[PDB]
Amino acid sequence: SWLSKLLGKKEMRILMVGLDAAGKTSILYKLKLGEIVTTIPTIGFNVETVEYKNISFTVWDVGGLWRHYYQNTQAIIFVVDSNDRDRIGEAREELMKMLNEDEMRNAILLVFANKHDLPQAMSISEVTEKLGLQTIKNRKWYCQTSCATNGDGLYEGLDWLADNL
Amino acid sequence: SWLSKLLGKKEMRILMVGLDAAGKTSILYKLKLGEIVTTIPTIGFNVETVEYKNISFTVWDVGGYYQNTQAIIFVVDSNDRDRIGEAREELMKMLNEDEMRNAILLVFANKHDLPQAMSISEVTEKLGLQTIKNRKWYCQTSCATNGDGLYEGLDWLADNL
Ligand SMILES: Nc1nc2c(ncn2[C@@H]2O[C@H](COP(=O)(O)OP(=O)(O)O)[C@@H](O)[C@H]2O)c(=O)[nH]1
Ligand SMILES: Nc1nc2c(ncn2[C@@H]2O[C@H](COP(=O)(O)OP(=O)(O)O)[C@@H](O)[C@H]2O)c(=O)[nH]1
Ligand SMILES: [Mg+2]
Ligand SMILES: [Mg+2]
Repeated sequence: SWLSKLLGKKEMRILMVGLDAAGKTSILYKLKLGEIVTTIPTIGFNVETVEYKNISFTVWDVGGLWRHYYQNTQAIIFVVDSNDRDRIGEAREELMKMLNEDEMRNAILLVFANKHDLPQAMSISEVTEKLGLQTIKNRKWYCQTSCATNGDGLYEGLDWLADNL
Repeated sequence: SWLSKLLGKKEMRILMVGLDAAGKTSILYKLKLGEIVTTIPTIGFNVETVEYKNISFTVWDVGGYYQNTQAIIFVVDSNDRDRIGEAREELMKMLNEDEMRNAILLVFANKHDLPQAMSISEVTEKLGLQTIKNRKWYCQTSCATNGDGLYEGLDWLADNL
C-alpha cells in the first residue's frame, strides 16, 4: 500500500529521529526494505541508513552538521518511547527544534508512539498532548501507536505518510 | 599487513564485544573493511557485522554465534572506572564458554586519549587478565577516534592465530 505510493524515479528521503532507545533501529529492521547500514560522519554521530530503490530512511539519536542530511526531506518520523514518562519533556523539545528547521518546513510529521505493548505506556491522547502536537500549524501531522517488536502500528503509520505527501 | 595475514581460503571469524559505549562501533568504522550492517536476530539483541572476503567481525554489547570463533576482541572504556568491574565480569563469563576455549583474546583499552584514563597496567589488573591460563591474550591501548593502537592490536591478533 504505502510501498506503491513512495516508489518512483524521484528520491524519497525520510528522516526518522527520536531520543536514544525510542525504538528507531527496531523499526528500520521491521520494515524489511534491506540492510541497515551504519556510518559515522563525525565521531559520536552514528547514522543508520536503509536505502531501497528511490527511498531512503535516515536515522539518528537526538537529545545528546545535521543540517546536511535535511536536504529534500519529505517526511519526518519522530519516534517516542510511550513508556518513558521522565523524558517526554525532552522529546518534545527535540521535536520542536526539528520543526523550526526551515530546510524541512514542508516535511509532513509522523509520530510513532512506540512501545504501546508496555503496561504503563502513555495513551495516544497523552502522547499527543505532552508532545504539543495540537500546537502545530501549516504542517500535516499524525500520531500513531506502535509496537516495534511485533510491528503493530508501523504500516498504518506509513500508509498515512504515503497518502499525505 | 594485518589484513593480508587474515586473508585466505579459510573462514576467519572475529567476535568483538564489550559494554555499551566502550567504542566498538567506532572501531569497526575505523577498520574500513566494508559496510557495518545491523541485524536483530532476537528482540533486544542488536548485532553489527562487517564482512570482507573470508573475514567477518561480529559485534554486540554485553552486560546491562560462538561456533568457529578464532578470536575475541574485548573493548573496554579506559576512562570508565565505575564499570570496569562489570567489564571484567562479562569478559570472564565469555572466557568460560566451552565453544570458545580455543579463541585468542585481544583486549583494547580504548579511549586512551582521555586525560583521566586508567593506565594499561591498571586496566589489565582490574580486568583480571593475568589470572587467565591456557589462553593467549594481549592488552593494547587504543583511540578509536584517530586509530591509534588499532593496527598494533590487529597485527598481534593476525600473528597469533
Ligand atoms: N516492549 C517494547 N520494547 C521495544 C519496542 N521497540 C523497541 N523496543 C526495545 O527498546 C530497546 C531500544 O530499541 P532500539 O530499536 O535499539 O532503539 P533506538 O536507540 O531508538 O534505535 C530495544 O531493547 C528494543 O527491543 C516496543 O515497541 N516495545
Ligand atoms: N575520547 C574518545 N571517545 C571515544 C573513543 N572511542 C569511542 N568514543 C566515543 O564513545 C562513544 C561511544 O562509542 P561507540 O562506538 O558508539 O561505542 P559502542 O556502544 O561500544 O559501539 C561515542 O560518543 C564515541 O565518540 C576514543 O577512543 N576516545
Ligand atoms: Mg538505534
Ligand atoms: Mg555500538
